[PDB]
Amino acid sequence: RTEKIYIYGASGHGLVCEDVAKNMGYKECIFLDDFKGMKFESTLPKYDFFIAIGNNEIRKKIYQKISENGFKIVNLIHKSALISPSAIVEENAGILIMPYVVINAKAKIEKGVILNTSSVIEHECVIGEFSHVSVGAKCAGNVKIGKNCFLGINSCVLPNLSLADDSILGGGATLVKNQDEKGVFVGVPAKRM
Amino acid sequence: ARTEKIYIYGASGHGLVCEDVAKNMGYKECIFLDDFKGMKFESTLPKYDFFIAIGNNEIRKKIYQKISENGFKIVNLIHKSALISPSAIVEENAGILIMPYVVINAKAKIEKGVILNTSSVIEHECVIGEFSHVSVGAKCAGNVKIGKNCFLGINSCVLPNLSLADDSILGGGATLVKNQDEKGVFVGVPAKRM
Amino acid sequence: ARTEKIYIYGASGHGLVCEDVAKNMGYKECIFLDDFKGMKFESTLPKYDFFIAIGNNEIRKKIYQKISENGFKIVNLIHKSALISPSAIVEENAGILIMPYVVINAKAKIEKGVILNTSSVIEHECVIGEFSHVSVGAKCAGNVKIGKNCFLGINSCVLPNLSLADDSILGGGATLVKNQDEKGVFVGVPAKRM
Ligand SMILES: CC(=O)SCCNC(=O)CCNC(=O)[C@@H](O)C(C)(C)COP(=O)(O)OP(=O)(O)OC[C@@H]1O[C@@H](n2cnc3c(N)ncnc32)[C@H](O)[C@@H]1OP(=O)(O)O
Ligand SMILES: CC(=O)SCCNC(=O)CCNC(=O)[C@@H](O)C(C)(C)COP(=O)(O)OP(=O)(O)OC[C@@H]1O[C@@H](n2cnc3c(N)ncnc32)[C@H](O)[C@@H]1OP(=O)(O)O
Ligand SMILES: CC(=O)SCCNC(=O)CCNC(=O)[C@H](O)C(C)(C)COP(=O)(O)OP(=O)(O)OC[C@H]1O[C@@H](n2cnc3c(N)ncnc32)[C@H](O)[C@@H]1OP(=O)(O)O
Repeated sequence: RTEKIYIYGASGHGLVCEDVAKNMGYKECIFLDDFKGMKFESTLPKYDFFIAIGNNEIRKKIYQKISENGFKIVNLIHKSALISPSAIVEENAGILIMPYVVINAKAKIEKGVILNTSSVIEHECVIGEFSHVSVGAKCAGNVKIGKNCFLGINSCVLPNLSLADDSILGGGATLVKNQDEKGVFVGVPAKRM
Repeated sequence: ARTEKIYIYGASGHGLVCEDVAKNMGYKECIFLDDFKGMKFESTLPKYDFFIAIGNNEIRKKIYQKISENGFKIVNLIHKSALISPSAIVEENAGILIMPYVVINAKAKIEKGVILNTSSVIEHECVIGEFSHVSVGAKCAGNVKIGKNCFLGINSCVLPNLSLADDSILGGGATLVKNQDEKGVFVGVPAKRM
Repeated sequence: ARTEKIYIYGASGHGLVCEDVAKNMGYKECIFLDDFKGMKFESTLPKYDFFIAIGNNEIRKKIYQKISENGFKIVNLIHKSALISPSAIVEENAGILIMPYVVINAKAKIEKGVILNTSSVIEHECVIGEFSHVSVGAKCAGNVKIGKNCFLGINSCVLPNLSLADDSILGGGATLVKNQDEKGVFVGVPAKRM
């Protein structure tokens, strides 16, 4: 790791990422935000980089842009996250792992994923690239979450289920059936909106 | 700074868990006070640190007031496993309970007399109003405003940018998806006025 | 005479997570057993500690009985990050699984063969009946009595002072708000008999 880190995103999401970065031992966070702070330039000095954008589509776009412009996009992983030695977390892939997250045996976390505070990824899950597993959201064993999915605060998915790319599981929702097409699912049990 | 002994007002279940937190913090001895079930509070007691171990928000506030008005220091009991952002604000010596594995993120503010129960989460920029109770596993998303004397039940949650009126109850397992500026009892997914 | 090896009965996903707990506790070698050629339980297996990593409550109980009756020790696998009150009672050498970041508060009792899965919470004074399974993130409020062989689904919860009949299922995401002394399957917020 370098001593400094760029945090793209001047917002509460950025601040939380900065806290994780400090936890990992980064000495200084340099914020950039083209809307809300200091504008990025492709001629900035090369330090470790992180994309603290909550929106999955925007995060992917900026990830591609920054990754093209030469920067290494590290993972920010809080020291209190518990990760099985047999779990797979893509290295240097802009993944955020917040405090008290647990990732169990043989689960796979793809690039650009957010695992937010106290979320749980059970054994043998696959969490697709640029997905956001929100605060307290829990995936049971063998759950496959598609690319760019959003699992809302305190939501959950029962074992052996799949959620299609680009889907939203609402805050508090309990998914009890496979979903092979994109949707927005809310309620206990979760149903299409 | 902390005294060797602490008086815990509340000889109950809530009292037992507070005692565990106090021991976690390093207190050597906990002395229970309870006006109905054991040793009585008296204004003449030595000035040891105090805590109000009463779950009921209204009663906790009444007792907090009585104790503080008698010149006793009501400390915070904060489990060592709680993770608190350096930019979060937790009111000092304000009878706040922070249970194990609680997380409080950047710029969140926790006011006097609040309970943050086991494994609750207070996300960035929240304000948790005085004498509120955020129950076990209850989670507030970013920029949530919880009113004074509110009660968020077990495993409940509030979506981002929302406000809950003073003196409201969010039921166990409830998911608040809309602002509520009129107090009430809200239950279900999504949370509806009862 | 160093204790290094453990048999884990159940070569499944549940087996893998049990192995990670055992290795967290400092076991060096995990020997999986299951009903497949070359790895079956046998009466004359060399004696090492056992654990039964079977999620199904009824089968777990049956295998527990068999291994126990062969004079073997069925240990508890308890992750070091679990927080257990000094006044809580967890039955010793009783095949109990306690996963990462579980909290068990003052005076709660955990009976033999129980599973407390990742990030579950057992509040003060609960009684969790033998061979019950409290799933990932499921939370029992204070003084809750869970019957034998119960299953509390992912992110379910039970409100304070409630009792759940032996052999019941609380569905994933369900919030139990009333006593159930007749067994059944209870789903939704609030939980209703299926
Ligand atoms: C910082 C972190 O990472 S943690 C928190 C992160 N964020 C979240 O969890 C937010 C997740 N988003 C949501 O839950 C949802 O509001 C969404 C995406 C399901 C729906 O969004 P929108 O379509 O904008 O819904 P909107 O607020 O306009 O409400 C339409 C409604 O559907 C209902 N509804 C909205 N969200 C939910 C929900 N989570 N559960 C149940 N019902 C819901 C509303 O009650 C309203 O119903 P009505 O027609 O009776 O008025
Ligand atoms: C130690 C800790 O911090 S963790 C645990 C802390 N404590 C809690 O979480 C308890 C929170 N309390 C509750 O959720 C609720 O029972 C309250 C406050 C919303 C309502 O309490 P009461 O008014 O006494 O409700 P009561 O039990 O009489 O039930 C009336 C009911 O509304 C329903 N109901 C009660 N609570 C809920 C709930 N949380 N969600 C959905 N429905 C509910 C009941 O099923 C019954 O409906 P019915 O008319 O169909 O029979
Ligand atoms: C590793 C861990 O320990 S974490 C994961 C642990 N495992 C779990 O949490 C699984 C818990 N199991 C469940 O919740 C269940 O689905 C049960 C036991 C409630 C029901 O199981 P089944 O009877 O097989 O339900 P099935 O999937 O056939 O669905 C029957 C229906 O009830 C509904 N349903 C199923 N589960 C639930 C639930 N948890 N909440 C609300 N409704 C539900 C379905 O939507 C369907 O309704 P429909 O008639 O409109 O189609």
